[PDB]
Parts: sequence; C-alpha cells; structure tokens
Amino acid sequence: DTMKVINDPIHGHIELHPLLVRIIDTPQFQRLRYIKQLGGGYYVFPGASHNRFEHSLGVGYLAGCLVHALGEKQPELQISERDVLCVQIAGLCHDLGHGPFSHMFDGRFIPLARPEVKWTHEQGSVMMFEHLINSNGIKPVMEQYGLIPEEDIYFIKEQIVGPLELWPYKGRPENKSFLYEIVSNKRNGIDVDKWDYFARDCHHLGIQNNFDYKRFIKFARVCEVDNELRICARDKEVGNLYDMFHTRNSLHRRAYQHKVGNIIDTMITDAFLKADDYIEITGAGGKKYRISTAIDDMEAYTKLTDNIFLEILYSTDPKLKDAREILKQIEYRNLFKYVGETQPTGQIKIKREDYESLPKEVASAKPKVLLDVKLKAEDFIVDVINMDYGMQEKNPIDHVSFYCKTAPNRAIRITKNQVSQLLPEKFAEQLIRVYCKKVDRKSLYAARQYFVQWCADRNFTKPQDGDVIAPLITPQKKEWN
Amino acid sequence: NLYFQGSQIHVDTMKVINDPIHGHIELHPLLVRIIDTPQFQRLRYIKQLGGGYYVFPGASHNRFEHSLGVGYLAGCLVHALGEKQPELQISERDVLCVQIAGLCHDLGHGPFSHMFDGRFIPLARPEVKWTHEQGSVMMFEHLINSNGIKPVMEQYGLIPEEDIYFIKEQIVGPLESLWPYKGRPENKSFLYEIVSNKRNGIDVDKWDYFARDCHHLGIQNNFDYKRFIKFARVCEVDNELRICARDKEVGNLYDMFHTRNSLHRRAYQHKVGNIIDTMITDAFLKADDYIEITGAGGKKYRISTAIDDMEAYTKLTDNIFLEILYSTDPKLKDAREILKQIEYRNLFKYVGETQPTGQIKIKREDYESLPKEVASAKPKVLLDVKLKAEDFIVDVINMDYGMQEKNPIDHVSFYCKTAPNRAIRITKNQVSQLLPEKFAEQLIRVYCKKVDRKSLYAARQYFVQWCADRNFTKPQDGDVIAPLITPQKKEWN
Amino acid sequence: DTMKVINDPIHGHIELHPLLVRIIDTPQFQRLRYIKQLGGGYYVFPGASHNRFEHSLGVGYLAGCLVHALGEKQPELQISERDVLCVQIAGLCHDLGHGPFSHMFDGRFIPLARPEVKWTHEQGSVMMFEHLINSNGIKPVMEQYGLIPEEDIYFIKEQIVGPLELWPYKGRPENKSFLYEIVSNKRNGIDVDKWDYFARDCHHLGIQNNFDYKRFIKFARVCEVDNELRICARDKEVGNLYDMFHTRNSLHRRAYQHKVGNIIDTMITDAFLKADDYIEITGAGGKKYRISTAIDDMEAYTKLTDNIFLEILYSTDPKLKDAREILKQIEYRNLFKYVGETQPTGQIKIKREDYESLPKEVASAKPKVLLDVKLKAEDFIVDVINMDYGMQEKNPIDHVSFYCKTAPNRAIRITKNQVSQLLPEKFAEQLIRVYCKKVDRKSLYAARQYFVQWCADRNFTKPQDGDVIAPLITPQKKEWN
Amino acid sequence: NLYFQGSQIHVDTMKVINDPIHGHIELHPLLVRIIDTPQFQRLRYIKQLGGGYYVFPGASHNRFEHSLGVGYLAGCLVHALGEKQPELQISERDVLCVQIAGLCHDLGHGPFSHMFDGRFIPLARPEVKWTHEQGSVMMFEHLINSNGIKPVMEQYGLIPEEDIYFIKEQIVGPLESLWPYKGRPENKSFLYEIVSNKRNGIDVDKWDYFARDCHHLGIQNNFDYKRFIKFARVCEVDNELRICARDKEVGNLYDMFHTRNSLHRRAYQHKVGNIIDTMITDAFLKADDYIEITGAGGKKYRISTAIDDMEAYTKLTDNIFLEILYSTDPKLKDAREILKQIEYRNLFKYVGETQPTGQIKIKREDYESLPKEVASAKPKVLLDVKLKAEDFIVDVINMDYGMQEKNPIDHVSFYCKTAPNRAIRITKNQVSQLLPEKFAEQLIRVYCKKVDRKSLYAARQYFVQWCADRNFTKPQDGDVIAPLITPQKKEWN
Ligand SMILES: Nc1nc2c(ncn2[C@H]2C[C@H](O)[C@@H](COP(=O)(O)OP(=O)(O)OP(=O)(O)O)O2)c(=O)[nH]1
Ligand SMILES: Nc1ncnc2c1ncn2[C@H]1C[C@H](O)[C@@H](COP(=O)(O)OP(=O)(O)OP(=O)(O)O)O1
Ligand SMILES: Nc1ncnc2c1ncn2[C@H]1C[C@H](O)[C@@H](COP(=O)(O)OP(=O)(O)OP(=O)(O)O)O1
Ligand SMILES: [Mg+2]
Ligand SMILES: [Mg+2]
Ligand SMILES: [Mg+2]
Ligand SMILES: [Mg+2]
Ligand SMILES: [Zn+2]
Ligand SMILES: [Zn+2]
Ligand SMILES: [Zn+2]
Ligand SMILES: [Zn+2]
Repeated sequence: DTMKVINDPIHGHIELHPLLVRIIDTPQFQRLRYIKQLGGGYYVFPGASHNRFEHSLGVGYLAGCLVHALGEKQPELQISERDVLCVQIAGLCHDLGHGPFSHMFDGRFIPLARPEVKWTHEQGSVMMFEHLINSNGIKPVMEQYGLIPEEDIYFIKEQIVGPLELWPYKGRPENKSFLYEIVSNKRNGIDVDKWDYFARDCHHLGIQNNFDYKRFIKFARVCEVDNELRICARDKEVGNLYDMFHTRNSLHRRAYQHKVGNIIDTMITDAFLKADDYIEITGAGGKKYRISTAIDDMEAYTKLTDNIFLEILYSTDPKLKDAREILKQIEYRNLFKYVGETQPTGQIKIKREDYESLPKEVASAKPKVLLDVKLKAEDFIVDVINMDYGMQEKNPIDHVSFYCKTAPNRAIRITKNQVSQLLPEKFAEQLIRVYCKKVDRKSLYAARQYFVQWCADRNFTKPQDGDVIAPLITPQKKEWN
Repeated sequence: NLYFQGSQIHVDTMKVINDPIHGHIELHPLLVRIIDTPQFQRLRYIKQLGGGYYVFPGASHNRFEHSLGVGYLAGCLVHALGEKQPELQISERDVLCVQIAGLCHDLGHGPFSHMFDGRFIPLARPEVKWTHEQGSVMMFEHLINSNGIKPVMEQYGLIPEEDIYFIKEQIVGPLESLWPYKGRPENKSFLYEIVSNKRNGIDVDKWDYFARDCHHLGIQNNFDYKRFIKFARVCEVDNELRICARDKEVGNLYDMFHTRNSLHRRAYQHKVGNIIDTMITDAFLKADDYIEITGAGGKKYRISTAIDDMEAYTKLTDNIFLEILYSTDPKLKDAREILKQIEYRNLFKYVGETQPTGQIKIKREDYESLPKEVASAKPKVLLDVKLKAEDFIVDVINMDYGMQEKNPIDHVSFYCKTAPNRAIRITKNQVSQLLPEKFAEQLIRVYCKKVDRKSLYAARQYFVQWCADRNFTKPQDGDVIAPLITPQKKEWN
Repeated sequence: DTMKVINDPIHGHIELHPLLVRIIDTPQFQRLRYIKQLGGGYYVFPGASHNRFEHSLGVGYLAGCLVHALGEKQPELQISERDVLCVQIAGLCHDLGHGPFSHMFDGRFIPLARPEVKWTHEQGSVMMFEHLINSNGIKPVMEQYGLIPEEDIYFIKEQIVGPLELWPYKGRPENKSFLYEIVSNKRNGIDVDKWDYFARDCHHLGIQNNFDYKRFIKFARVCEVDNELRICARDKEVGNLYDMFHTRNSLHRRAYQHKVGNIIDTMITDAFLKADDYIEITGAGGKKYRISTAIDDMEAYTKLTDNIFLEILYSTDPKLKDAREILKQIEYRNLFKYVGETQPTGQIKIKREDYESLPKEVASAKPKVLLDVKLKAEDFIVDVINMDYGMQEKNPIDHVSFYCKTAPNRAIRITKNQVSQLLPEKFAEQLIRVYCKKVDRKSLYAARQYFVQWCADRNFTKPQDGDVIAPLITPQKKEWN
Repeated sequence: NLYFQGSQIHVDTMKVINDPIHGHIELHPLLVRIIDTPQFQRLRYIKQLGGGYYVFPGASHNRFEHSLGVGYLAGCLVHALGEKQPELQISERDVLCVQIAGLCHDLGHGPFSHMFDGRFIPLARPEVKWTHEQGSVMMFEHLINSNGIKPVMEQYGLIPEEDIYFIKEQIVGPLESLWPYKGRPENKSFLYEIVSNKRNGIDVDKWDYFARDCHHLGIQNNFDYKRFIKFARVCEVDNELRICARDKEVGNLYDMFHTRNSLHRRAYQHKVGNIIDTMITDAFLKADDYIEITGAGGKKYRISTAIDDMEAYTKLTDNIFLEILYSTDPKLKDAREILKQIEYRNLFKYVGETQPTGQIKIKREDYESLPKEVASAKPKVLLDVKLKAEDFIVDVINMDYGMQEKNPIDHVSFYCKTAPNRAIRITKNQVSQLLPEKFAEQLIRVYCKKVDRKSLYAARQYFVQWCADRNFTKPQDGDVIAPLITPQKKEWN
C-alpha cells in the first residue's frame, strides 16, 4: 500500500501516508461526509455546503505541516516520523465526535434532551477514535509503520481532549510539550484546527480570510519555558495574533452566530426533541437507541448524521408529525421572527443557570402601550451568546511565549499595553437575541414592546432599531439618550 | 407608508444572498416565493457532482446553490443586453421569466445528479425516455400548482399561461415536434439563448458551473464570462434577433469549450469518480424493488418509478444513499453491502483506458456486448485466474464540444467593431491552425470487479489483448502492465 | 469616439465613457503610471509594484458604481448621466496631485524641503486637474456630453479637496449632498478611494482583504438628515463598518508603516533633499524648477515622478554624489538600523512641533552602562506615527447615518455601546520608532541603551525586546514589571 | 552563542519575503548577498510585460519579483525530487546552485523586456547575435566579480569554478558547440531540466510567469504547477537521470502548452500591446545616436551598445523611456515626439490579421519586404489617398509550442504507477483526438501609420487585397471592412 494524494481547494495537494489512508477509509471516519461543518448556517449562506470530513483532512494536513516545519528548523528537537504520524492522526480524528449539524448537537440538542449527561464532541471524538481503532484492526497497521499503539493511541487521545487525568501528560514527556500545542491548544487557543476552519469556512461562506497561517508557521519556533519545550512566536508577530482572535470574533459575528442561522439551528433542535422518542437507531448487539442516546453507543452513533433531518422530513409516521411540521416550516421559510438584540450593561454577567427564566421575564414585562395581543413565556425564545477570545475573561496573548531576533532561543512575554492602545479593553461579552414564535403583524409589534421594555427594566443596552420599533418605550429610559 | 406620483408604491423588498461565486445576489420577491418551496429546497440535498465528492473532497456543493447562480446570471445577461439595446423592448416581465427559467432549470435532477439520468434510470427502466430536463418541466409545473404561484406572477406583471410555457421552453426546448416556440416570438429569439442554448451551447448554465465546480474542486477557471457579457449584443440573423459576440472573442469561445472538455477530463469523468457512480448505481438497482416512496394519493413508488410522480420525486434525493447504508432490512443487504464496500474503499479496480482508431465509432447498442468481448480475449499469458464477462465493466465516454461531431463555433454569430448590428460568421481556419481537427471522440475505460492482485494482473492481460484485437489505441501504461502482449502489436511500435 | 473597456485585476472589465477616455489619454493623467502607490513599500513587499494610475482607474470605476446603484434603487433622487460622469471624473482625478513615491513626497519631503508652504496631494490634484482641462481642450468635450463646465469643474474640484471656501458647496445643492460622500468622504471617511486601495494593495502585497465593499453598496441608501439627502447604511452593517476601520489600521500596521518601508522612504527623502539644489526640471516658459519647487508649476510637476530616483542613481554629476551615495546604500541594503518602537503612556500626546527635538533627547539620555561608543543627536532618527480612525480622536461611526428594515427612509444613529464592548476604547494612538544611522555592532548596542533609557525617562511603554536588548536598563523601571 | 556536537553552529539566518504569488519565500543568506547588488536590483526597473502595461493596467510587475519567484520554485522542485529520491544524492550545494540559476536567469533583460532583444537590438545592430539569456550570463559574471561573491559561495560549500559554470549552463545551455555539460555529470542531468528546460520547455520559469502574469493581467491561471511537482520523479533515460512525469499527467502537460499559447494570444501578443512596443522601439532607434550611458573606464555607450559593457548595461532600464519623454535636447525631439504620441493615444492603427494557407511559411529574411507588398496591392476601390510602403507595418508572429514544428510532449519522459523508476513515452494519439494537428503557425498583423479616417479606410482595402493576392486567410472582419473586395475571392466563400 502506497500514499495517496488528495486535491483540496483550501490546501491544494495533500499527501496522505498509507496509515492515514487506512484510518480515513473506515465507516467511522467517512461518516463525517454527512455532517455539515456549519449546520444550519447552510440555510443562510448557500456556499456553506462543506462537511466535517474535508475539514478533518485539512486539520490532519496542517498538523503534519507545522510539526514538520518545527523539525526541519530545529533538528535538536528529535521529532521523528512516528511523532509526525501521531500528530497527523490526532488532526484527522479531532472531530470524529461531532453529531448532526455539528455545534447544534452538543451545543443545543444534547443539553436539552439529556441535561444530566456530560457530553462534548471532543469526548465523542475520543470514544469514536477508540471505536474506529478496535473495529478496523488499526493497531497492527500502526505497528507496521513504527508506532507504539499503547503509548501512541493515548498520546493521540490527549492531543484531542487534553489530559485524561506537574507534567499532566503521559503520551509524551516535557521536552516534547510543543506537540500538544498543535491540534488543540488548551494554553492559548492557537492551533491548526482554527487555521483550517478560518480558511475553509471563508472559502465557502463568501467572506475573505485575513489571517495568514503560513506566515505564523514560518515564524514559529520551539523555546524553553519552565521545564518544557513550547511553541514560541516571533515578538513582532504579536499584532497578527491579536488579529487572529479578532478574525475568529468577526466570523462568529457575521456567520456562526447569524441571527437567522441560529433560529434555524433552534428549530431543527426543536424538531429533534419532538422526534426523539420515536426514532430508532440500531447499535451494538442490536440494541435500539434514540437520537439523544446514540451518543452512548459508538456503533449507533456511527449511523447518526445530518440524514436524521431528512428521515424526519420524509417520514409518514403520525408519531413524527409534530417534528415533521417544524421542518416543513423551515422549508417554506416560516421561521420564528427576530425581535432584536441587546447586551448587559456594566460588569453584569448573565449566568447559565438563569437562561431558562428569561422568556418568562420578557413576557412579564409591562409595556405601557396599546397592546392588541398578549404573549406568554412560551411565545418567546431568548438566545444568550457568549462571545470571547476562547478563554472566558482572559487575554490569550498573555499565554503566548515570544522570541526576539537577537535571541531566537529565549522565551519572553509581551503585555497588552506593549502592543497597541486600540485593542479590546476586555475579552468576553454577551449578546442576547430575542425572537417571537408568533409571526403575525400584531404579535410581532407586541413582541417588540415587551422586548424593549424588558431591556429598559434590566438596564440592558438600547436596541439599535429601538426608536423605530418601540417609539413609545425608548423615551422612558434617559440612560439611552 | 410612502407615495409617488400621488399613488402608494408597493416597494418590492429584495432578499440578498451572499454566494461565494457571485457575491451578493438580489432576489426579487417572486423569485423568493419560488425558492421557498419543498420542490426547490429539495436541491439542497443533491450533490452537483455526485460521486465526484468521493474523489474531490471540496466538491460538497449541491444543485441548490448552482441553481441560484444560474438564475442570477440569466438575469445579468438579459439586463445587460436590454441596457445596451433599448430597441429590443426587453421588459422586467421578460427579465423575471429568464431568471425563473435559470432558477428552475435543474429541478428535475435526481440522486447524485448525472448518475441518476445518465446511468441509473437507463438501466432500471430501459424503455422510458427520461432526462433531467424533462423532470425540471414536470417539477416546475408541480411547484407552481402546489404553491399558488400564478397569482404572485400576475401581481408582478407576468401572464402565467404564456410565461409558464416560455419558462418551460427555455428549460427543455420546443414543446412539440418554422419558428418552433410559442412563449416568445422571433424578435425575442435571443431570450431562448440564455439558460439553455440549443443552437451552440453558449449559456449561463455553463458559466455558473465552470466557476462553481472549479471553486470547489480546487482547479482554476480560465473562462471569463463577465468579459463575454460585456461584448455580447443582439443582431438580426435569418428573421430572428439572436445573440451575437464580438468577432475578436472567437478565440475565447474556442477556449470555453476547451475548458469544458478539460473539466470533464480532470474531474467529471475521473476514472474513480465514475466507478463510484457505477457502484452507487448498482446499489440502487439492488435496492429498487424494496424502497417505497409515498407519492400523491398515498401511492407507493420505487426509486426508479418516483420520476412518474412529482410528490414522490420531491422526496427522492441523495438521502437514498444513507437510507440504504443505514438499513437493517435483510432484503436490502445486497444493496447495503455495495455501499459498505465504497466506505471501506474496496472499489472495483481500474484496468485502463483506450480509444477506437480511424473513424470507427462504438455504437450505443453495442456497449452491453463489450464486457463479453474483453472476457473472450485470449492473452498468451500464463495466469492463475480466468475472468468472465460479469467480472468486467466497460464504460464508454463520449467527449465532444456539445454538438456531436459538429463545431459549435460554426453556429455562433459575430459582429465587427465598425458594424455592430451586422451578423457575420467566422470559420475555424480564420482563427488558428492549432485548434482541434475534430470535435468528438470516445474514451473506453475498463475495470475489474475482482480486486485481488492475481485478478488485476489477469484483467490487465485480457484488456491489452482486447485492445490489440480490436486495433484500439495502445494503453498508456501498456509497456509496463502487459510486457508479454504490447511489443507484439506492430502498429504500437 | 466610443467607450473603451479596460481589464483590471481587481475590478474586472471596467467600461469607460469616451469623455473619461479623453481625460485619461493626456500627459497629466498618464503621469500616474510612473508613481508607485506604496512608494518605498515596494522595497519590502515585492508584489507592490502597482502605480497610482491603475488605482485611479479603480476609484473612477467604483465612484460610478456607487452613484449608479443609488440611482437605480431610488429614482426619486434624479441622479442624471451628467452626475454619474462628474462623480467618475472626480474618482479618476482625485490623485493627480501625488508626487514621487506618493505619501513620501507630501508627507516627508515637501515639509522638510519647504516648511513654509501649504502642500497636500489633494491641493495638487485640483491644480493638476485644472492644468489637464486647460492644456487638453476638455471643456468643449464636456459640453458635447451634456456637462456644464463652469458648474461641473467646480463640483469635481469640491469632490476632491472639499469646500473651496450653511451649505458650503456650490457644485450641487443639499438634495444631492450624498454625491459629496462618494470619492472623498470628509464626514466619516467611508469612500470609494479606500475601497479600491484596500482591495488593490492587498492583491499586490500578498495580504488578504476582509472588507466587502460590494456588500456595503447593496445596503447603501439615501436618507434625509437635517435638510440634506445623505448616504445611509443599514443598521446591522455597523459591525462591518467598525471592521472597515480595523482593516485600514491593520494595513497601516502590517504594510504602510512597516519599519523598514518607512526607513527606506526616509533615506529616499534624504537623497532628494541632498539632490534638490542640483536637479533642474523645465516648466512653463522654459523656467527651471527644483524637485521641491516643481509643485509651483504644473507643467514642471507633470515631469516629476519616480523617475527622479533613477535620475539621481544613474547620475555622474559630482554635485549629486551625496544624494547618489544614499541611493546606492539602499541598493546594497546598507540601511539605517532599527533600534525599536515605543508608545506614550497615559493620555500624553506628542505634539508635531516637538518631533525635531526627539533625536536630541535620545542622545541626551544617560544609560548607566559600559558604553563602548558615544552617539549624538544626528546619529538618531525618531519617526512618530499617528495611527487613528481617520478623524483624530473621534469615532467615525458616530458620524454615520443608518436606516432600519421597517423604515428604510428614516435615518438613525447608533452609539459604540449599542454595538460591542470589545471595540477600541479610543480611536487614535502614537507609535514612536527609533533608528540609528551608525550600523556597526558597537554603535547599535549603544543605540539600544540610549533608546530604552529614554523610554524609561519619558515613562513610555517598555519595548517588546526590552529585556533582551537592554537588560541593564529595564530593571530600573518598576512600572515595567 | 550556541553549540551542537561540541562545536559552535553558524546558524544561517534566512530572510523571508512575502510574495503575492508564492506567499512566504525563505532566502538563504548566499541568495540574499546576490540579490542585494546593483546588478540584481536593476530588475526592479524593467517591466515583465513591457508595452503590455499600456493595455493591461494590472501588469505593473517587474522582472525582479518574477526572478525571486523563479529562484523559489527552482529550489522547491529540486528539494521535492531529493526528498522523494535520496539516491540521487542531491546536496544543499546543488540546491543553492539551482536557486541561484533561477534567481539570475533574467539578469540580461533590457528595457521593456521582450521588446529589447526581440525588436530593438535586431533593428539597431543587425549583425550582433544578442539574446537576453546571453546577457544574463554576462551580467551574472559581472555581479559575481563586482561584489566579491566567490568567498561567500565557498563559505556555504560551493566550489565556485565548477558551480559558476554550472549556473551559467542552466541559464543559457551548453557553453560550447556526447554529454555537452561540464558543471554536472549525467547522473544529475535532471538538474538542467529545472530553470530552463531545452529538451521540452517544462521548467519553473513558465510556472512562475503563468501564475504571476495571470495575477496581474486579470486572466486566470488553469495550470497547476504544485500538482506537477507532486507527480515528478527522476528516471534513467539514455544514460542520464532525467525528470519523469506520472503517465496520467500527460493531459495536463498538453494543457500547459495550451495555456502558454492562450496567454500569448490574449495578452503577450495583444495587437495594441505589440504596436506600443513597436512605437517605443521606434523612439529608441531615433534616440540611439544621442543617448550616452557611462560604462567602465568612463567609456560612453549608446542604448544599443550598452549590451557590450555590463557596467553601462546595469544603468539601462525602463528609465530610458522617461529620459526620452522628459528630454529638452532638440536632437531628441523626434524620439520624444513618438513617446508623446503614445501618451495622447495617437497610436498607429490596427488594420487586421491574416495567416498563410497550406504549409506555406513566411521566411524571416522576407519580413522586411512585406510592407512594400501591401503598398503594391491594387484594390479596385475608389480611394481619397494613396499609401506607400513606409505607411505600413507588418508584424509576423510565430506561435508555437516552444520547439518550432515539434510536439514537446514527444520529448517528455513518463512513468507508470506499477513501475515508478521506468521511463516510457506517450504519443499524441494515445491521448486524445481533440489535440492540435500541428504545433506552430504564423500570425500576420498589419497596421497603418496614417491614422485619419480616410487613410484607415484605404489601408483596409490594400490589406484585404494583399490577403486575396497572396491567398492568405480571409480576415475575420473582411465582409465588413472590405465589401468591395472580399466577395470576389472565391476561396473565401
Ligand atoms: N459577506 C457577508 N455576508 C453576510 C454578512 N452577514 C450576513 N451575510 C450573508 C448571509 C446571507 O446570505 C446574506 C444576507 O444576510 P443578512 O444578514 O443581510 O440578511 P437577514 O435576512 O438576516 O437580515 P434582514 O432580514 O435584512 O434584517 O448575506 C456579512 O457580514 N458579510
Ligand atoms: N488533473 C487534475 N488536476 C487537479 N486535481 C486532480 C486532477 N486529476 C485528479 N485530481 C485530484 C482528485 C484527487 O483528489 C487527487 C488524486 O487523483 P488522481 O491523481 O487521479 O488519483 P488516482 O488515485 O485516481 O490515480 P492513481 O491511483 O492511478 O494514482 O487529485
Ligand atoms: N482575451 C482577453 N481576456 C481578458 N482580457 C483581455 C482579453 N483581450 C484583451 N483584454 C484586455 C486588454 C484591455 O485591458 C481590455 C480591452 O482589450 P481589447 O478588447 O482587446 O480592446 P482593443 O481596444 O484592443 O480592441 P478593439 O478596439 O478592436 O475593440 O481587455
Ligand atoms: Mg489511486
Ligand atoms: Mg431577512
Ligand atoms: Mg480599441
Ligand atoms: Mg530584517
Ligand atoms: Zn475542527
Ligand atoms: Zn445547471
Ligand atoms: Zn486614492
Ligand atoms: Zn523568467
């Protein structure tokens, strides 16, 4: 068996070692052809037809690119072909755990269907990777190509999900710490996963990418920090790294958190909840699973992809009628109506245990207006969006090591004020979107009054269309004028 | 709300869609009403390039976004012609009609696009005459009737009986068997040259797919449609007003068809993409008796019969692949097994490619007889295995410039700088001596369904022997794959 | 005479009305083929070979694009073909006044050579446009195509430089105020000049553009503000407009203010100063002009382009030897050495009348270090760079009018806090770069100590390489650790 | 500073350059030393496409950035081959030598590139044999000697006497008149196939200019060089180790030469770009006696003689155009007048294009006689004016696949999947019946130096009459420009 070359529109011709080919050509990996990267986003951005499969090839490719580059520049690091393969495998497999419509599944559906489970796609990736290895006899193939399955499988899993349990990793020692900063960088978020998705999502969405990952690679080195050898960037690249996070935030603003993309994800999630009792997916030993329980059995989960949307849409089962009706409303573009967007003022954070109480609050607001209809808590959706630099309140650049021209082997730190005074004052905020499920002219006008009144009551920011939509409400607030 | 000339104005709010190919596309509300139906949205679930995605991972794109693009460009070209030549009397009505035809021209595609009408339906139901274009007409009629579009059409100045007919003609051509069109008369003949140009193949369908397939495949587009639009005019030709291109664009038009042929060679006819389409087709044939799709009046249809009922066909998309793959029914085991072999990349093995020599053409009626011929070859090679007709697949590919043996540029009208309203013709020899001497050829690919090392070695011998026997061209790897056969054919050396 | 089509790599096929063609095909316009858009930038970014000529075609094109779009959407505005042509002409001609190496000439050279003159390229554009009109008989051609030369020439000039002297414009009334917001927008800086240069500079530099001007055009309308009809953007486009200015700032950071690009511009300026007495350029009536005085005579200025660099480089005149030597040092890449970069702390601004005193201050600093050499004020260059959002301290988005979906004809305002809390706290800052003209190992080490000591003394920010370059200096400052 | 294996390591700091075509290019310090000289930096002041910039405003790019690109790709390809095949014993020394040849291959270009050696020098000094490639060898020798490069070469493991010779051979070919190279022996023959491939024209020079010219011109590149690199290997062929391409890449290689021909048709041979080059050449001829360029020992040279002294040639760039345009000397008035006419766009008028018929070829020795022939035509048309030989320009353009009448793919070696070390040949008929039947042709363009309406009308008649007389092909606008002539030629209808 020989290597294969794959032509990718983002990266061009990607070479795949035959061990990678064996892993790719399995039902557990090919499954990713059937899960859209951006989920409901495709229903707003028609170019965003791309699936997790090709993203995963790109992450595999870039992981190998970066590790090879570091090795070529610093032979003293003793990066081996074995190391390169392990990093490539982690890149290829980091997203094996995604479910139907990607973020929607672990971000919206599972928390609603089964509030007690701890589920993240990353956890799913580890479990699916284990299932892929065992179901396809990969361990002997790994051995043939110089890998040590016991150590290296563990290493791959650590690269994907982080520590499985002082140096907290077992797959590789401290003098190879930099290898853990490639696929999923828990220290500062600078990883090849982002580099592929910035480039790939932009290609498909029709928005242009301003981050240059190849430049980052050219300027990346390995430096000693504490007892570890870590990735270090050239000092004057700091501005580019701030802009990388800006880019990430803009893509969330323009595309990933698009108000309509999010409402479509919400409606699909609703249909899945209404279908969940009635859809059967066969797992190991012929056991039957639900959409929400397939995550417990990797054989069942293998067969759980975006196909579930069409299974529901095409169904005739009267038990599936409620679910089916919601999907039919998407097709006719009878979506829940966007009422508006607001933000908390001051240093107030909205806590996750409070999200479910918010539609109640909006319905319980008292707009001093001639209201032709009354709306209830169930008529409202309140979507709270956490926008940050990937580390809650923290500045990720405070967790980057740099090197200088005249001492390329010496790590230094660079603070925010050493860079620019035009950078963000803080690194996390919340956006609150409100929609109304009742879509007639009179319910919508009413929904607007409740919403803006609620913003007033909570001392939230004034909606941008506030004076046009709720003119009898905005004057009452003098903080807004 | 607002008034103009003393009358309330019904302002048409346009939706804007951001497309990676065309950028921001504005959609008139009538187009939006057509788009937001189950019959149109269906196209989100049918890959443009079908099995091609399994070879080119960027080619995830579906017929939906291609269709928006074709609608957009159709409008672009008609608008450009009308702004340059007000005397054509192109109306907003005409523009909407051409946009609608562009939007809807591919409504009739089935699962995996080309695979469905090109491979599956001809094998499943050999006596039906089905094309995706026919399917588009039927699906469009169904879309209109199921969603109450006719009043909306009238609201925006269309005359539905005339205009629906015109739209259908744009998609499929004349609706019968003099001027053959009823939707529009001869002084608007050019309107039929926009979405699907039957005269010479220069249409906006090609323009979108060149750009979009290239974007996704990771191959670069070398044709510039915007330039063509800039240089397009309308000229009187044989009692019609037809599209006419600037004379000096002739080289670019030859290159347009060269691009199309390159895209077929590199991507659409990729040997492995084709074998994947072939395997999916085989699975569908195996599943065909056992899949039920509910149509109108609750009637049940098969994959192959859903084309007879648009309510059922509405629900027939690439999803059928996963329905088969995920199935548990023992009746579906054979179909399911084939799709599983695709996932493991246990594909039929490519043996090679050859072509006929002289002016010999392989007849369509003889395709079925070819695997028998390969299996009946007698290679003077000692082999471990014997292969039968059923072990061979023979795929005959017709590569041309869209009009069989004919040069499409012979059917293009041109104008010259100093007389922009006068149509002329330009012959091949007036352009370049480096252009093709003929405009159609056949490629013959051979595969083996037995995939082990011994069987493939044997298939290579049967194949090259057959090529020698039939005086086909020497396979490119002939010296290496069949050293006991190739040196013995005197016309190969 | 017919229109012409030009193929441009940024905009594709641009149609040029025959009146535009007549203006383009003159020595005053074709001159722009010989002036690099980015000046010394080409010596750092080898793709940046592009000239002001093709940029000017693109600005002409986009100006026509925007005016046509507004007219098509709002016929009630009565935008005529005459208006479109006048706006296109202003777009084509807005940069006629640029001199050798663009920004370098009016930004660095003229202020040094002739400190008493008021010179800006925009002023030069008006003067060159007048010279183009008069020298090429354009007024009858304007008349032939429906223009009113007296009114329309004035209008074009106003679009380029602003008011030539309540409604302050004479070329067009208040109900066509939006026409003054196309080529050079003095109100908020949102204009087609930026749109071309973002796209074009990015194409050549090898950095990707993230601003979508075509999207802006799709969402642009004309709304009533006070007594004027002004350009108004859709409310939810506000984030994109903040990002437009971010983009502008990033391009300045990465490319236009590149530390080496700036030092090359500085050296070229020095050579021009040393050549200025000795270069003769023939103007009207055969009068002779200098590099610095050609700006006084448009006939002379017509012949003043990047060619002056090579005239100096290729010269044999012993009077030009000093100038020639500086250019020869550029060729051999013997450039002044970058010592570092710093910023003022607090709300301190460095005033323009203080720039010339700064090399003195650096030389007068007292580093408590074993210094192997002493450097003087003339050994130092101190480049102060003003980075802002185009309106000094002000937020340009406070000067943008918006419209909402449910009232497309009603202008509103949107404040910073209504948008995002991750946006800049302020909109202007200063960067201070220091270089040393003495390029040996010992002078450079010394230069570093003077520089960092000076930063300490002034309470400027700590240089990013501060601890590596000046380790015996950084500890003294506790504000830095 | 730092140590490794008990020895201080002289770390080679690489400069990085951001190029819009190739992205971030790393330059070894030896390459940097060569780049940072007046002889190299000179290339910043010579436009790649010369007069083409006056038709395509994006084509502002210069030979400098193209040269960096060629250096980069040369290194890329040699590195790729060496990593795939360690048995070739490609050393860092070899890699640097190929990079240096790539960097320096165009050092000999003059003002406006092709215009200078293609048009100007042949007219100014008909007996000299000058090519830009010869100029590159001379300029490289001058660069090395004037900047003390030989010690730097030794510092990085080069053997200057061997390696300078090798570099020169890469640029210009054999340095004399068996194995014809001294720089490297037969087991490194493939190294001569990288920068300037004399065997078949597949080299990295083309790869850079395809990508870069397209980027600037606003036409899209359809050739994928990175793919070619992925599929390139080294194979034994006739006692040499040569580059060999994967068999299935043959279609892409035919398309590479098709792309080159398209770029010549669309851009490099644009009728107006060519007439602008012609006018600039005319100005240079008029100025040639009066421009002085100081060379070595203070000797004075002309534009046409600067090629004889590299110190003077160093100072001869596109700047000569502006020196003429800005001049005040009355001796330069005629030259200056021509450049002024370019600025006002008072260009010579294009009359038309034709080609020979049959296998008739126009001989180079007969080009000079052609304007006389056009002026000696006798159109049966009543005209206001009479035109003489001096009023006509006849530009004969040779369009081929780089090897005159020969198919370059006949000189490419291929390998097959199942035997990657074995070289094979692939013939045209093994590929496609739609490929060119011949590989060279001539285009004949005619212009008139008299630009008024009456003179152009007349020129059109003389031209078409001449085409008829010589049995050349019918001009594409013949029906429109010469209705009194065209219908009377029976082989044109
Ligand atoms: N390039 C780009 N495209 C965007 C951006 N935001 C949305 N899009 C895309 C998604 C859609 O395909 C198209 C229209 O989206 P919009 O957000 O403008 O429309 P939407 O219907 O959500 O808003 P509306 O009903 O007008 O309030 O543009 C953006 O910031 N940049
Ligand atoms: N001409 C082409 N240009 C660009 N990409 C191509 C071209 N032909 C094929 N591809 C793509 C499809 C695949 O993603 C990748 C590899 O395809 P290809 O080289 O045809 O492999 P193959 O596996 O079909 O042939 P083989 O097994 O004989 O090497 O390149
Ligand atoms: N095939 C092509 N593809 C893309 N751009 C082209 C092509 N040919 C020419 N161009 C460019 C060069 C110019 O910028 C622009 C116009 O060129 P062209 O159409 O050839 O005008 P022209 O003025 O030479 O011919 P004419 O006067 O006969 O109309 O398009
Ligand atoms: Mg293969
Ligand atoms: Mg909307
Ligand atoms: Mg022309
Ligand atoms: Mg440097
Ligand atoms: Zn990922
Ligand atoms: Zn189509
Ligand atoms: Zn400008
Ligand atoms: Zn070259």
